[PDB]
Amino acid sequence: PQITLWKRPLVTIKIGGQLKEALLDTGADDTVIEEMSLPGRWKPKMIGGIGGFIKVRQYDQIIIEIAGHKAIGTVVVGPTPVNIIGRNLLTQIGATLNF
Amino acid sequence: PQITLWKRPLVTIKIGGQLKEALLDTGADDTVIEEMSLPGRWKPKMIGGIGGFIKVRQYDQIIIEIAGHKAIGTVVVGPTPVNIIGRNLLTQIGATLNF
Ligand SMILES: COc1ccc(S(=O)(=O)N(C[C@H]2CCC(=O)N2)C[C@@H](O)[C@H](Cc2ccccc2)NC(=O)O[C@@H]2C[C@@H]3CCO[C@@H]3C2)cc1
Ligand SMILES: [Cl-]
Ligand SMILES: [Cl-]
Ligand SMILES: [Cl-]
Ligand code: NA
Ligand code: NA
Repeated sequence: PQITLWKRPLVTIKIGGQLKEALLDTGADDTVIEEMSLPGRWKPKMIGGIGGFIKVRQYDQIIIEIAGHKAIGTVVVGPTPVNIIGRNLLTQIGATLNF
Repeated sequence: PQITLWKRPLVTIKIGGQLKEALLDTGADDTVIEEMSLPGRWKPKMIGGIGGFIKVRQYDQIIIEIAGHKAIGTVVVGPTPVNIIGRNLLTQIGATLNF
């Protein structure tokens, strides 16, 4: 699709068999997901957003569908206003910005 | 242009007579610029994201040249770690996300 930006670019994602809403976020390096159960081991990461740094749990090689497009990659779990799909997965689904 | 997302989508902007680097950010409702003076009236606001909230000054009817494209709208100014072009101005330059 071609997504205009008059409204927030919210899509449905599927992770762990569950559908969730997420924001397509070109200003995010990383994909940040609200607290949920994911398989496997995690490693620590600090991410710096608009209000400061926070600790998140980094899970690698997680299967995730984004607006019907398949991705497998890193997700970080921690406190976020909304699930955000960042560039690490936007590149997997072939997203570009165009003007 | 078509901008891929392998790297942060940074562009040069001109605001208040000043050149700056800013992120084209589909996950940002508002355009957020680091501390600078702008003409006219303002009013305070809080904006929030990962790590919490910051206090900003909201200025309305500000013109910004974004990668050569002029756009007018509200700009908020405060202690952001990065300059952000949000959806309120991305729409005006006809930016879309495509995949
Ligand atoms: C009301 O207007 C706004 C409100 C908040 C923001 S935000 O900068 O907090 N943010 C909002 C996103 C995240 C939460 C949400 O609902 N939408 C814009 C983001 O693009 C932000 C933009 C951003 C803010 C501060 C630093 C760098 C980028 N990036 C971000 O938080 O990315 C996180 C932090 C990590 C650094 C970059 O990637 C990592 C993942 C911008 C305008
Ligand atoms: Cl990844
Ligand atoms: Cl506006
Ligand atoms: Cl349009
Ligand atoms: Na867990
Ligand atoms: Na004004």
